[PDB]
Amino acid sequence: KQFAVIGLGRFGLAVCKELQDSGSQVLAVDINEDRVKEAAGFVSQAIVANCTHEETVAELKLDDYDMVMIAIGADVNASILATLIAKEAGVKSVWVKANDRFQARVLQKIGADHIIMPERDMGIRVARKMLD
Amino acid sequence: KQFAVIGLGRFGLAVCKELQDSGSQVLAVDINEDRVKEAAGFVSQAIVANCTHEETVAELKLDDYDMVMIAIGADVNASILATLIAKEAGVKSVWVKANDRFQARVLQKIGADHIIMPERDMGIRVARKMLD
Amino acid sequence: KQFAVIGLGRFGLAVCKELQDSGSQVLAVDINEDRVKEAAGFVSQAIVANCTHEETVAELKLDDYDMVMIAIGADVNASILATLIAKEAGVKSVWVKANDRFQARVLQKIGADHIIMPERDMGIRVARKMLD
Amino acid sequence: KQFAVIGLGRFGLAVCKELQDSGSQVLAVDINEDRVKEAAGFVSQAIVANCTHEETVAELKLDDYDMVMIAIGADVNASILATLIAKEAGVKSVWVKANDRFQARVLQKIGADHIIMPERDMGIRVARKMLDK
Amino acid sequence: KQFAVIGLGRFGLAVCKELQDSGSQVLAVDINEDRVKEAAGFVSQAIVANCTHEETVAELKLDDYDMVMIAIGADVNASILATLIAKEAGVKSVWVKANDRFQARVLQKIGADHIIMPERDMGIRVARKMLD
Amino acid sequence: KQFAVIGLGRFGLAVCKELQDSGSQVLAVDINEDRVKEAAGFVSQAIVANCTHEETVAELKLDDYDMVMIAIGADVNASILATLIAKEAGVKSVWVKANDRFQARVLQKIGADHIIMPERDMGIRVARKMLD
Amino acid sequence: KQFAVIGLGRFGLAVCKELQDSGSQVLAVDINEDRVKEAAGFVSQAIVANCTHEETVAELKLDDYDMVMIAIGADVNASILATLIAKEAGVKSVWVKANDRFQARVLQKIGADHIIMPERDMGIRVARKMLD
Amino acid sequence: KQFAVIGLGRFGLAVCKELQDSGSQVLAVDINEDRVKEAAGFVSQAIVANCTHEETVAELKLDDYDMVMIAIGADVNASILATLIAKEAGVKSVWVKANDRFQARVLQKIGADHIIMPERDMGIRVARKMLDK
Ligand SMILES: Nc1ncnc2c1ncn2[C@@H]1O[C@H](COP(=O)(O)OP(=O)(O)O)[C@@H](O)[C@H]1O
Ligand SMILES: Nc1ncnc2c1ncn2[C@@H]1O[C@H](COP(=O)(O)OP(=O)(O)O)[C@@H](O)[C@H]1O
Ligand SMILES: Nc1ncnc2c1ncn2[C@@H]1O[C@H](COP(=O)(O)OP(=O)(O)O)[C@@H](O)[C@H]1O
Ligand SMILES: Nc1ncnc2c1ncn2[C@@H]1O[C@H](COP(=O)(O)OP(=O)(O)O)[C@@H](O)[C@H]1O
Ligand SMILES: Nc1ncnc2c1ncn2[C@@H]1O[C@H](COP(=O)(O)OP(=O)(O)O)[C@@H](O)[C@H]1O
Ligand SMILES: Nc1ncnc2c1ncn2[C@@H]1O[C@H](COP(=O)(O)OP(=O)(O)O)[C@@H](O)[C@H]1O
Ligand SMILES: Nc1ncnc2c1ncn2[C@@H]1O[C@H](COP(=O)(O)OP(=O)(O)O)[C@@H](O)[C@H]1O
Ligand SMILES: Nc1ncnc2c1ncn2[C@@H]1O[C@H](COP(=O)(O)OP(=O)(O)O)[C@@H](O)[C@H]1O
Ligand SMILES: [Mg+2]
Ligand SMILES: [Mg+2]
Ligand SMILES: [Mg+2]
Ligand SMILES: [Mg+2]
Ligand SMILES: [Mg+2]
Ligand SMILES: [Mg+2]
Ligand SMILES: [Mg+2]
Ligand SMILES: [Mg+2]
Repeated sequence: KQFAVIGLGRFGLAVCKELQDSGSQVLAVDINEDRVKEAAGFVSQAIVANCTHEETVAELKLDDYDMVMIAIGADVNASILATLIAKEAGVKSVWVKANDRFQARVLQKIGADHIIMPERDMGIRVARKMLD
Repeated sequence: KQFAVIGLGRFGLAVCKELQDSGSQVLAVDINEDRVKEAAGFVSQAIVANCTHEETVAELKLDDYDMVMIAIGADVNASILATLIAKEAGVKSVWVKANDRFQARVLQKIGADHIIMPERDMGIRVARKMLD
Repeated sequence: KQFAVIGLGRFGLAVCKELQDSGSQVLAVDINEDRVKEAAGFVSQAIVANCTHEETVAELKLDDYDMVMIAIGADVNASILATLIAKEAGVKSVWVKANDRFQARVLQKIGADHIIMPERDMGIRVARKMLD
Repeated sequence: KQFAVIGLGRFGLAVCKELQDSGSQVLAVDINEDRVKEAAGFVSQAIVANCTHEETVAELKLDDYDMVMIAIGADVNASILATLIAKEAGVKSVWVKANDRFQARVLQKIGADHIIMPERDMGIRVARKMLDK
Repeated sequence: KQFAVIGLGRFGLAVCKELQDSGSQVLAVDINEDRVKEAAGFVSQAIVANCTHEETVAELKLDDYDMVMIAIGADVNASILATLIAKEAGVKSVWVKANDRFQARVLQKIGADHIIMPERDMGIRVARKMLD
Repeated sequence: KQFAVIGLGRFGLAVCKELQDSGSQVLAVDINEDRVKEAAGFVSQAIVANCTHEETVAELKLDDYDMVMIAIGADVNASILATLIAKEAGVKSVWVKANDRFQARVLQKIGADHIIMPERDMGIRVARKMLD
Repeated sequence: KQFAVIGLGRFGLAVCKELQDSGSQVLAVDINEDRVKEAAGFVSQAIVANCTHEETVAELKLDDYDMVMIAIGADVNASILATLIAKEAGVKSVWVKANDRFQARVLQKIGADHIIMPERDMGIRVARKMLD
Repeated sequence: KQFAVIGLGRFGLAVCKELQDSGSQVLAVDINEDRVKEAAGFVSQAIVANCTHEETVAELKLDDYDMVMIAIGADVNASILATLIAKEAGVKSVWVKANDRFQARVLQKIGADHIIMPERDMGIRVARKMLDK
């Protein structure tokens, strides 16, 4: 029912668009004000914040959210540190988007419940679409 | 049951791996010899070729393959050129991976039959997966 | 007659100077404010704008003008994007300068109405001039 | 009608293709062998040579040719040097392609009879086509 | 006194040369072979290995060593992965070199016992030397 | 005591913060205005200047300061140039940060009094620290 | 007695300084204002002008000057064009500095009386000083 | 007399040709094999080597040659490193080419014996020659 999306790039904005269209509460958070404004029309609440900051994550009651999506791709350290801070905050399920295999390995060892690699996973999906 | 995959990045090798795992015969083509070498381990046949060159595509006989997947991600110019050359060669079905919506619309004008945007499509898929 | 010329390099400023000398009112658009300044001296109206942006092109009201000339030479990606946005804007006639045969074919697929290859067309003209 | 084209670029090939179709003899010269092979099937004679080499220009006997077209654009210094050597060789009329206004100013002082600026010249022609279309 | 040093850059080789001069057993591990050859003259044992490989770290048997120094600076992700792999292997104390504050905070969160930032720490020590 | 620190990277700002915390007046000089602003909060006086410029250094009056620390790390040419200009300006004690053994020897020839290698010296220090 | 120097780079300024020491009138002219100010204290008259401008060269009566030195190095086209304009200006003796062998070929044919190639010419003398 | 010239640009190849034309044996060293091949035509021995590397310079035995000319122009870092390594090797006389006054002063501190500025010294000579003195 209630979801949080951290990082509002192309991937995260798509997650927010689908989640809200399905009829759920989505807290969209991105350090960049332009993307938060872009996603403000779609999501229930759009907040400009740095999720690498521990006190900001404490203030945003992410432990109350059923699922938290971390969609930071460019800076691997940002995604790893956001995952660590979210896990320390008490978030039970953390979904993290990873662009590289080393990042996926690190995130798996940290404790992310779901690691999403968009290029490989769509590779498999479109291969299955081509087969049938 | 014969497919051609152009570009052997994370998406292209994932489509090849899945297509060859499902029994189909894949021709992997890329300009980077390292990725052609790593794909040649499992693909039916792997070729180091430039797919933006008209005569090279004629040598590859891409018109024989029922589906041609173009997975050139970083070089949008190369992706557009490869789609144009494949369409003018006589390929019935051309699937193209596009990074952004503008490239997707240009590819729609070119004649690409299926256009895959990995980030947005994974956003939609992951949102549906988290919903239920 | 109202004309819009996008890109003010050697070809774009030559088309504007000819169009305005012939008594026509031309709009000169370029991202380089330096080149917009020379045009503003003799051009009915000169604007510093990015013509690959959909909202910017909507602001320019290019659909009012009879013909839109896109003279972006070095950046082929910008030329393709500008032609696509102009066609999507709703301009009746688009003339695009293309420095490559492949770019010309892509622009034909996009929807450009007249495509000028200055080097090849000038070569044909010079050959005809020497013959006669 | 006997012509010579030096520099088989995009501009150079366009001149070579149009000249042969009418039925005039064309000599195509380019330093790069690959471009010479491209015009080999579109000209009377295609020769790989360096046209800034003074002795080579003498061997080609460019003074026999009615018109010579120098179509070197990327290196401004070669086009200026080739123009001077062609003029010293005794060629009556030399047509030179200039990409920049600074290059065209030098070529006028050098003695080129016709300076072609494809971007500026096609800009005027295209605008006149827009006027009456 | 038995030590292990991972990464044989300028910093790592300096820790290996001081440790060997003081008379203690040092294991020098580096992915690059010629740096291993450079350090082989000093250390008791120099091994060319990849320390982001779990099985390789298991074969190296690092839990015997009193202290393990991870001195990988250029790629932050490799340093984080090696640190967490060594922690999972059962190393009692892990000392990690960090070049950035983001890397240092990530390493602090993942469980590094000592984080060394050579620029900041040497800055403090040099200022103290200047004072007296 | 008055100290001048040139270059405000990780090493230079650490020396300034340590020097100023002990009651000494520090002059912080850098070409990057962002780091000069960051240092200006706690540094007695901060100046945006190019210290390879010999006329600029005369304006800074570096001859007055007891010790001049040059902490230019990435630009080695700027490091030797600043050391040379400081020596020619009549500075009694010049401390220079060097990133390589070859740069250190050139700085010794120039006239630097103390040369600090952050990676090598901190490596020796941590090697001693683990032993004891 | 009376000389003119066009271009006040490192080479041109060196000519002006030595010419003044022998008690000769020198007209130092350069497009860049800063370089003219440097030679203002070393020449009889220092003028900021563009010597590529034909009318400007007409005003600066260079035909009265015994020798004119063109010392433009970076832009090959300016030195060639300035040399020609000086020839129509009536300058009997024109000395031109050339940095490349191809430029020295053009300058010889256009009529430069003396072509100076500082690297090649200094190469010959330094060898002679080494021999004796 | 045996000379060593490091760097085979315009200045370096001009010094080698004059030193070999005067009957002396020159060792031309450069990292660019293309320029080493050009010098190998007339110099006694030409070697492709990196002269900022201590072991490489020890292999060249530069201490044998009485004069070593370092003619690295664009890379000031390489010029300074080569001067330092040649001086440490034990070369009695090191001549270095410098582009600016700051590089020249650094090379003076390094230990270069003669420092040549091509532009400034050529300007001085051109002034003297125009003065006809
Ligand atoms: N510390 C952070 N806190 C919150 N959002 C962040 C943080 N760091 C980056 N982001 C956001 O995550 C988004 C994902 O970035 P990225 O994957 O590079 O998408 P894009 O390639 O479109 O920029 C960025 O737009 C950025 O604004
Ligand atoms: N003209 C071309 N012809 C064939 N393959 C190409 C061409 N241009 C790029 N490629 C390949 O397409 C692959 C996908 O590109 P890229 O997205 O950069 O890789 P990744 O998916 O790893 O990010 C690259 O590995 C590249 O080698
Ligand atoms: N997105 C854009 N919108 C408008 N003008 C553009 C855009 N991108 C490039 N231009 C301009 O279009 C012109 C293309 O000409 P170009 O070939 O770059 O220069 P020239 O013809 O002078 O050699 C330039 O003035 C360039 O700045
Ligand atoms: N010295 C020379 N003699 C003869 N031909 C030359 C010489 N230098 C250049 N050329 C030719 O002139 C042609 C000009 O091509 P150009 O259009 O400038 O190349 P590009 O299309 O890469 O810009 C080149 O194809 C080149 O082969
Ligand atoms: N996966 C790995 N396993 C072991 N050693 C590694 C690994 N990755 C990098 N290294 C080593 O760590 C060292 C880090 O040194 P670095 O700080 O990069 O020195 P420099 O900055 O001079 O390159 C490198 O010498 C490299 O060989
Ligand atoms: N010529 C110069 N004059 C003054 N400061 C300089 C000069 N060149 C570089 N610096 C400064 O020295 C600082 C240290 O450089 P660098 O090592 O690149 O940064 P960091 O130490 O943060 O990695 C830089 O912040 C830079 O602004
Ligand atoms: N058209 C011109 N008229 C006068 N002086 C010029 C002109 N073009 C260049 N110069 C000057 O000629 C000098 C030659 O400098 P040059 O060696 O080309 O460049 P740099 O100063 O970067 O070394 C410069 O001081 C430059 O300002
Ligand atoms: N580390 C090095 N060891 C030996 N030779 C070098 C080194 N670095 C540069 N050189 C050579 O010094 C020569 C000086 O060339 P440069 O001055 O850049 O070109 P030019 O002399 O044509 O202006 C270059 O040809 C280069 O190959
Ligand atoms: Mg994104
Ligand atoms: Mg990919
Ligand atoms: Mg143009
Ligand atoms: Mg061409
Ligand atoms: Mg290192
Ligand atoms: Mg630093
Ligand atoms: Mg200069
Ligand atoms: Mg040189």
